[PDB]
Amino acid sequence: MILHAQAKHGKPGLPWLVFLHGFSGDCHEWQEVGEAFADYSRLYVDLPGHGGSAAISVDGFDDVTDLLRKTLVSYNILDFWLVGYSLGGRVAMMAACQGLAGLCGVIVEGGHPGLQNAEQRAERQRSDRQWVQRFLTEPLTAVFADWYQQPVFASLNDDQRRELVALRSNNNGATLAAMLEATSLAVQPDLRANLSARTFAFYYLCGERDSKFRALAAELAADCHVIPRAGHNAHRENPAGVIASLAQILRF
Ligand SMILES: O=C(O)CCC(=O)C1=CC=C[C@@H](O)[C@@H]1C(=O)O
Repeated sequence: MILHAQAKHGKPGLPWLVFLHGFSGDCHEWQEVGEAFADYSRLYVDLPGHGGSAAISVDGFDDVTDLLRKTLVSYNILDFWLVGYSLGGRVAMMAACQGLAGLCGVIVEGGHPGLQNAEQRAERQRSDRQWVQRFLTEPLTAVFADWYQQPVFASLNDDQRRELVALRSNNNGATLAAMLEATSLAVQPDLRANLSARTFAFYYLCGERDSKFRALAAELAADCHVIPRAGHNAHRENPAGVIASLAQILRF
């Protein structure tokens, strides 16, 4: 079993850019940005429970990393960057720290490096449990209308929220629920120490208006690129700014 993905081949010999979307996203998430790097090869991955990988279930990050590994081998990818947004950024950090052969760098946009005590983990476990029940029982247009009013999305305007609700409502609530639980921040290790001691290059992207993750990026031992006039999903809101930041990272 491998993950569903869309591959675009660039110049032979150049690295792959392997893109990981966030929760409720799919492999289209990073394509507006990624296709600007037409010289590189691009792999747009559907995470378990998402897109064409809906039917792939996982118990946790170990399974996701294994599936990522197998997917890379299947596409003959030997030299690559992992680029992840939000949940995809957490998947990228977990996989990179567990070890992925051929990984040369990780770029994370708004990915949480991990909670730091039991009370925080309990709060997140309980809140994700509540979201799981909603994804199993409610119209997705209703669930996503609330999803995009969470604090991390406070910066959005109502036109942006309406568009996102319509987009994310194309999803399987049951398989989203399963993945939400399986890779919940509540079960993720605190990766700060591991990230500090990294073999691989590590870069962080954060929207200017994303107060929570601007603070977190500062805690990390990483070059952080703040994307102007953008919230948490900075590549969606300011794709040209993110393309510029990626170009600075990759080509130097
Ligand atoms: O863009 C989105 O709707 C969701 C982004 C995303 O992956 C996350 C948003 C907020 C909490 C988590 O579930 C998750 C994350 O782990 O970053």
